Amino acid sequence: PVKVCLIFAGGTGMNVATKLVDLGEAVHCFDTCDKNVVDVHRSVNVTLTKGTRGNRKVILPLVRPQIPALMDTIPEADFYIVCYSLGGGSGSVLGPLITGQLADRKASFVSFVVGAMESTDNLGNDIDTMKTLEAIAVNKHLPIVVNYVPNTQGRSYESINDEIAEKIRKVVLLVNQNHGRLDVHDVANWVRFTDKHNYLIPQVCELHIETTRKDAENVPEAISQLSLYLDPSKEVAFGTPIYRKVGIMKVDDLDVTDDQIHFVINSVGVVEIMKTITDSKLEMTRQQSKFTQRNPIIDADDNVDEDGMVV
Amino acid sequence: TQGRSYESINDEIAEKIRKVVLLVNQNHGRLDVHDVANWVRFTDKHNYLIPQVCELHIETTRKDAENVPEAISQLSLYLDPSKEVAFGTPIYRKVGIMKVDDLDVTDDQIHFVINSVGVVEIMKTITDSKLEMTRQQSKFTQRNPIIDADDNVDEDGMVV
Amino acid sequence: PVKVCLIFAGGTGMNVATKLVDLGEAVHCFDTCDKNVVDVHRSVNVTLTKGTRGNRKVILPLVRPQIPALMDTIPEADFYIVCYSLGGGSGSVLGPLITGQLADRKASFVSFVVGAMESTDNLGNDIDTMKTLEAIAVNKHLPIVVNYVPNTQGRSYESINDEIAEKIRKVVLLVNQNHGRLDVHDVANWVRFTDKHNYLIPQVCELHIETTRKDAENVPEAISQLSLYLDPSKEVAFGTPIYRKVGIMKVDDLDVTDDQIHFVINSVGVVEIMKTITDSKLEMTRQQSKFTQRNPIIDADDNVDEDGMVV
Ligand SMILES: Nc1nc2c(ncn2[C@@H]2O[C@H](COP(=O)(O)OP(=O)(O)O)[C@@H](O)[C@H]2O)c(=O)[nH]1
Ligand SMILES: Nc1nc2c(ncn2[C@@H]2O[C@H](COP(=O)(O)OP(=O)(O)O)[C@@H](O)[C@H]2O)c(=O)[nH]1
Ligand SMILES: [Mg+2]
Ligand SMILES: [Mg+2]
Repeated sequence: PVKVCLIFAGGTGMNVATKLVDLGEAVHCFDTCDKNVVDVHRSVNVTLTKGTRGNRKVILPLVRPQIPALMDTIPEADFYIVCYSLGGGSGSVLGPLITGQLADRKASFVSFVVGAMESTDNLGNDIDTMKTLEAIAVNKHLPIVVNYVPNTQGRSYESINDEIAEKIRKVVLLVNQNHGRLDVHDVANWVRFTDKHNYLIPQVCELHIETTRKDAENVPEAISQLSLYLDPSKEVAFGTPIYRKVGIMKVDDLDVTDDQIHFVINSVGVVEIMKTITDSKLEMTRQQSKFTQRNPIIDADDNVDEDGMVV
Repeated sequence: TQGRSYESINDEIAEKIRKVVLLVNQNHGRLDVHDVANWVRFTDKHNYLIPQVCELHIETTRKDAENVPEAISQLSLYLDPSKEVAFGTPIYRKVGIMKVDDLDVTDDQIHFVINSVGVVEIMKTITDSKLEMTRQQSKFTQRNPIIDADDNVDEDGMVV
Repeated sequence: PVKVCLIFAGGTGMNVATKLVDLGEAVHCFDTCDKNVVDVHRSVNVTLTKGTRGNRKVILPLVRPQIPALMDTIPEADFYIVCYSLGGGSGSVLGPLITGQLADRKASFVSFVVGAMESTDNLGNDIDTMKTLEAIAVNKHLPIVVNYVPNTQGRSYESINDEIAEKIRKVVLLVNQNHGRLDVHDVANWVRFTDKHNYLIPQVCELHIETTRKDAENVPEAISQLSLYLDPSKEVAFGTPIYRKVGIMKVDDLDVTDDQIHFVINSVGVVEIMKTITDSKLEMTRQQSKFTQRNPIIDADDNVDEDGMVV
């Protein structure tokens, strides 16, 4: 198995992938067409589904039978990262289907998902995709751990994509197997926390990636925590998580970007996130909903034929 | 404590202060200035103990005083010397006999018990309480800026 | 320093000032002409800018170099109150410039600002002036705390001005330094809350001035709270603000108008306010926008000369 396999789906996933092409063979991209394929993608894996050239209900029956074929192109790995938009038609279908397959592999993985906010279609898709991940968490009895990134009004997709790529790199660093005290089994039991803590409920959880003790301590109701420290003198057993582990980073590890990084999983935060999306959409729809069309310009007097022709 | 007036709390504190003023009024049988000093400065003679923040508990029954956990140093005042009972397990213990003509004598017995294995919880309650409150106020999410890179903003932030 | 200095700008500010002339020397008025100067103003300070006899972009370059001169006429004070319309050309420029200068003094102050609603010009100005205050909050790293008063349809400017003057008096009372338990430093740390709470973001905040516990508790996401009580038995530590202080008013204080007054600062309320203005203007513009001029009454046949003369 490789150390980590990175999986990207849909346009948003393709776009984020462009920022991670230096990871090469470890990167696997999937989409239903080539609208988002650019030259830099030659450096990574790209697979497009057949017969599929925004509506998830339409895309699902077309792509479902192809999933096994997609999975054969994804090597066995010690950890996976999955990335896509919750709000489109392709990423939000391919992403969760592949995620279900990773759960069947008994894999350790996290996802980076975008809350798209443009339209009621985006918002509806966001809701259905979050519900999808919840259903998968239940059906596979496994936490589905996601770093949720909302497209906040006024912020460029470029900016958001940059932030996501930088977080993905921290996870790639986390799982690089080069830290003192930190095992592949330690990582597995961090993210698959219900395996050994059977009294906990598998569900959609959030991943919070923080670079200070203060920010990490402020994650509410933390369930499972992993901390990396460059200066082992700064290690402090803070917070109240059920599961906690620490790794010591190496100063000659060129990928070490920060002095300490905390990866905190909780789940009592997704609620609000969803509420904000529902409330925001409601307000927007209310302004556009409150409509009142005018009366028909044609009366029962006009002679209209079967094609609606009035001659 | 939530819901209690500062007036009420202040009244309670003043009444406790008066009991300490009474304690140290130097008019009690058997009780020295040195006895008081060695009660509160207990590490002076008990060098194996650790100086740290300790709590003072001021109780008017044997039962309440006995319920102070891990008592370190204890001073008891009694008006009725027949009621003196050497209770508890403190490291240091002293008794004074109050005088019935002492007009400041408010209670029949008063126990001043010092311990330190109680401050912890107190702090925890404050940290936990604040955390919960902050969590409700923290979980915030501001909206996007109402100004875009399109607007011409000058050094004072003026948009004309 | 004086206890409080009151600053009024533009026509609306001048108009509100007329109701506060009893405060005399403490009142300082500024405008670009004398259209709003009346006899009662003799009782207060009035300064008119030079060479300036509705368009903020036009007024700004004229008045900017004069600000230092205006500031020299404003005494050092322990607290300031600033008042102007967001929707005109003069108040909405002088007001924020002076506000910026007060921030440079490291001053404690609040503003009373009017949301003007007559026209798309008013509404555009309202938006740009709110954005101005936000930019100032950021640039000076200080909350810019305003009591926002919209000119609601059908309500007289007289009525609105009366309400503003009565609120200003409550703030004058608040900062009169005659209350038990309440310091000048307490007031400063209430309104300049980011000074000691560095994890908070300086931005435009609203000031809510309420005379019941119930109304004050209903301010959403309260940040910083100051309560005055005449009956100290009624003091209740309600709400969830980050900062809270109480003062006890004196029954022989002739300025004591109410039994309890709560001054609550939040910021998750300005949004809606702005939305209402944008939505309202949009609807109005839509009705006036949907226009369709007629064809030119002149054809390429007419002999038109350089001055457009057809002889
Ligand atoms: N953060 C981010 N959001 C995007 C990007 N592209 C599109 N979006 C948002 O995500 C939604 C789904 O787009 P996309 O991922 O291309 O859809 P899909 O190809 O059907 O999976 C769009 O409607 C946008 O709101 C991107 O590059 N970054
Ligand atoms: N509440 C209130 N609003 C006013 C008053 N006078 C004008 N307005 C509104 O505020 C806008 C700006 O007027 P004004 O303050 O005189 O403009 P400025 O002198 O250029 O600052 C007007 O277009 C009106 O909509 C007033 O006395 N009270
Ligand atoms: Mg697409
Ligand atoms: Mg004017």
